[PDB]
Amino acid sequence: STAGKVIKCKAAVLWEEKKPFSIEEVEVAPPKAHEVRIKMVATGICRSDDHVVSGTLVTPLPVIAGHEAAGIVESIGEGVTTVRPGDKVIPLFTPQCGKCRVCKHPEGNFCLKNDLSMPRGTMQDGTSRFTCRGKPIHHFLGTSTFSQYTVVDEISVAKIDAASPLEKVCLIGCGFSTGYGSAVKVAKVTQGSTCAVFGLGGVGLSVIMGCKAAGAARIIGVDINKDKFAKAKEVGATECVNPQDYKKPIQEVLTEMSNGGVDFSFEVIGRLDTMVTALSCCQEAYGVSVIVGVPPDSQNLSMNPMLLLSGRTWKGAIFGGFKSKDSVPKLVADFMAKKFALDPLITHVLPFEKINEGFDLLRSGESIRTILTF
Amino acid sequence: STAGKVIKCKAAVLWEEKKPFSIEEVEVAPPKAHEVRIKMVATGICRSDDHVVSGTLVTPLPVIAGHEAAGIVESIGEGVTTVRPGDKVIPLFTPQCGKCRVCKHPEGNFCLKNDLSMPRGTMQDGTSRFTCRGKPIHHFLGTSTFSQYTVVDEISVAKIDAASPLEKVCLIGCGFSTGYGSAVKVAKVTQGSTCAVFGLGGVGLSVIMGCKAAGAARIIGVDINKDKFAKAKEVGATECVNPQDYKKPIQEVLTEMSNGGVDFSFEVIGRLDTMVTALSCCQEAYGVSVIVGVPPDSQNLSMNPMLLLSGRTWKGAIFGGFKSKDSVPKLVADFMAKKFALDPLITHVLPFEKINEGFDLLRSGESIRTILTF
Ligand SMILES: [Zn+2]
Ligand SMILES: [Zn+2]
Ligand SMILES: [Zn+2]
Ligand SMILES: [Zn+2]
Repeated sequence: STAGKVIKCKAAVLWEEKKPFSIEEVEVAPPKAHEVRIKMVATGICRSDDHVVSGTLVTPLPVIAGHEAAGIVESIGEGVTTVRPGDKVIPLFTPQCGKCRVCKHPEGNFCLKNDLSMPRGTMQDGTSRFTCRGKPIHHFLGTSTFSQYTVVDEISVAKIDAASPLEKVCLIGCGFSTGYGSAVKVAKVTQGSTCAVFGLGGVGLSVIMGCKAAGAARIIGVDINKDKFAKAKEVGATECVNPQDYKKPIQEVLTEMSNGGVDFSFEVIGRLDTMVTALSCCQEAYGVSVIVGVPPDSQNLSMNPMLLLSGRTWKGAIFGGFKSKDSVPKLVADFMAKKFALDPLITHVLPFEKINEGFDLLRSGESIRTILTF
Repeated sequence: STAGKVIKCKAAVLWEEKKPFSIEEVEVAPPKAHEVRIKMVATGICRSDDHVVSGTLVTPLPVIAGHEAAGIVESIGEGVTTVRPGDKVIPLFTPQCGKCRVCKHPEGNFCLKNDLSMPRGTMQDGTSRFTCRGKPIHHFLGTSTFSQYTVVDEISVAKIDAASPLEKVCLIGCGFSTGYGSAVKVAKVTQGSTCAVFGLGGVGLSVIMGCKAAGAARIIGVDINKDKFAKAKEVGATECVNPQDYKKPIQEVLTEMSNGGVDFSFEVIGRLDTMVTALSCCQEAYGVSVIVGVPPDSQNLSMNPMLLLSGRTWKGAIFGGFKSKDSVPKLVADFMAKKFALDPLITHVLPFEKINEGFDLLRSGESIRTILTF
């Protein structure tokens, strides 16, 4: 029906930095070899999408952003074996080629085919599948989910359970997996341990979820906005701390609370000060601190290497350390097995055409997560 | 014969910062409960001992320094079970009490009974076993090995193989274990991996030894002094790099050499610049960088947390991450089993009374290691 031909549909185009998204009629070309064309069903609004708007995540413009989504396969290009028309799917902003030294490494997941390190804003073949009135439009992280239809490389898509609620599991595309994996995969939280989570937005709640899944005995949420405490406790926080409530530095408060430091700490916020606070507040001999995000325009931080010499470990990761094509279907199956809940993370749902209102919600701090529906 | 009574012997006392060691007649009290009096046989001169002299490692003065040594047990206090008179022993500057949360942790080794974090310069009981003309003299890290006789807490001494050459195995007391463990225990170097070692002094050579023991396929020594290259290759370096030979930054040279980053890097030097270089030069997705030492007066370093967000791990450790009382006898047995050589690390041997000449050798860079013999 549409296979093999151009699809005319709507997409949200960002023509220039620091502008609202423009809803436009675009033409989406059919998939070439080893490409997959997908009809979007739902897409989440992530901070990283806002970083494109601000000019802080530098990627070629004009662009179709969006990287956290789920949809249904409309058609497949020549030689595609891992998905078929009609399959439910989640685009992978961190690809899993299976061939490169990172994909072949037991602990690596940042596949060398990614479009994040040096963004080209294209398909793997160096071209674009999008045009708006004959003007080419860039891809974003090989996903481009702010469109009714997108085309992705086979290495950037994963087949998921056909019974999945796509309006919920789209979170596995970025925010949930990123926080959850940071606990379960990167830190490797252990049973009965004490965890501290700095930032109680959607990613921080996902870290709490992971700490709970791993059986942490204490999970201390830290945030200056006390209206985030209720949800943090719902999803597994055992106590919450507001640093503004105190006369002493937060790392001291946490060190005293945990009888000499936490087992695992997580910095979600992206703030250089809490990155060092989170490191300092873990036990000096065996503590592990994980950086879950860094704003793309971050300056250097200043820290004393003596924090590490005692035996601390400091690490970061993309996409929760998950090998993406392997892990996403497993995470969906975990959701389908009722291992964890996704509803507490969803605070707003809007039709796709209201994408700008959704970004206002993001920017004001009012939403944990907004899902856009097609 | 001497058991139960004061021993008059010689020791090297540091009366004040920035002075030569003074050879003095001291009185060494007999061991109280759970203490061990040891006749020294050999002691190494370590950079950390020099840091006491400079005032950069702050510990109470006057003091008997020295922490890297081997000797024979002269007598034991009440209730001592782990050593007996006549046993060969190595004092442990990082104690292993066996009871604290760190000693009970599978990956911790910086026992909470250490005298490093907040030095008191005493025995565990808050007193000193040393006097010089009735003036009390401080202990150092619960060891104080720059004396013909010392008294240590039972938790700070390990029994070793009775056939051990003490003039060699004293290196297991600090320098060798610190570098070797950093590779084998902290980094956990894997077979066929590529390693980069920044600094080719005694500790760096020990890291190379560990990388070799673990079966690294490539071990790249990095140092601006090219006269250290010969020994680095003898002990396992596959190539050596002098950053002064290059027009481009060293991390780029290493990244290009290792086809996109090393598996493991080690900063030995203690320099804030190479700490960040060593981190940067490991593979961005799965690289591990280990800080093996930090000068005790180090200022803050400046680094971009984006280095970690891709998947790097940064860690440090004391005493090579070894639980000390467990590991030291195993390391001696490994030496007695001819698993590794210690001779390449020993460049100078002097009688104890020539301790000041040995520190001149250390300060000039002329020695890899000097051993002082009694
Ligand atoms: Zn790959
Ligand atoms: Zn995202
Ligand atoms: Zn202990
Ligand atoms: Zn030492």
